[PDB]
Amino acid sequence: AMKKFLGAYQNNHMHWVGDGFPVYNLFSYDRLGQTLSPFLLLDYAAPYNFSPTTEQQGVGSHPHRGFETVTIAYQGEVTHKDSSGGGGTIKTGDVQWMTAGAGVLHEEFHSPEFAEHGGLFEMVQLWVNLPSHSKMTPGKYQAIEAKDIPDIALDEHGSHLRVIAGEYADAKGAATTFSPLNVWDGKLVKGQKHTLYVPEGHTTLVVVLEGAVVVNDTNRLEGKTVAILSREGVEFSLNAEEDTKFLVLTGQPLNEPIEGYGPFVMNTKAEIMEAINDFNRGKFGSIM
Ligand SMILES: [Mg+2]
Ligand SMILES: [Mg+2]
Ligand SMILES: [Mn+2]
Repeated sequence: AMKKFLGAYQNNHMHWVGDGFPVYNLFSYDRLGQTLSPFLLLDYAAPYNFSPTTEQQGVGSHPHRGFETVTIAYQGEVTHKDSSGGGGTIKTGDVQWMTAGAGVLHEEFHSPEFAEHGGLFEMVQLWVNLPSHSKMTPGKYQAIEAKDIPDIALDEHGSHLRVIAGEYADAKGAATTFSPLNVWDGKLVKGQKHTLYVPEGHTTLVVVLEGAVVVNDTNRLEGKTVAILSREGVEFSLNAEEDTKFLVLTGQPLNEPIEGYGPFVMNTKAEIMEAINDFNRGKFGSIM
């Protein structure tokens, strides 16, 4: 059966994460909760011009525990570094699927190369929740280069879909996951229609970053919008009215409690108290 369109949320109000990430929060667990499971947050840095600088623009040392952060670079580049010495550089087209797990302390900022040359910066940061049993696993990185992400042509006019996680058209996602979920991104060219198939019972979010696309022939979505489709059903259609940059996020709902506070997302208030205590007492370390 067809998934039904339930509603949509458009945000045109930008806020700054540090001095390097001018983002539009498209969804948060704090407002929609379990409806988004397993997804927790989506921040979109729409194209923003940064002139050349000697400074490090971005966000300084901060902690995470209990979930994963996925950084997708569209224009410009992001360098990240943790206290454990690790980190790396996310170039245009690359993805970092970082599992914070038991904990990480890191900084995220424009790469030195991007800082030196300047230009438009565009990225998405998506937070993905972990099942309770997986939340305290050791933190780890998945640095995925643009050339390793399967890219599926949806038509003969330039529409495409990248399988960042999950599976589409027998193509396997580049990032491994702790629960069944899909993260697909791409571009739908004006005047082309596409039917997508999603697993029955999965949360299904259609994120329109830029452009205009009609869902199931009757609901038009503009840029900076997230649409929520019904969990019941396996298919929906997208028909572009303009060249559209999109994400499709689906996943098996975790059906576990969500207790969040700042950059910590756990299952209970007691676990949040432990995270606060661990961080405030300096147990996450420091970045030199
Ligand atoms: Mg096709
Ligand atoms: Mg430094
Ligand atoms: Mn972070």
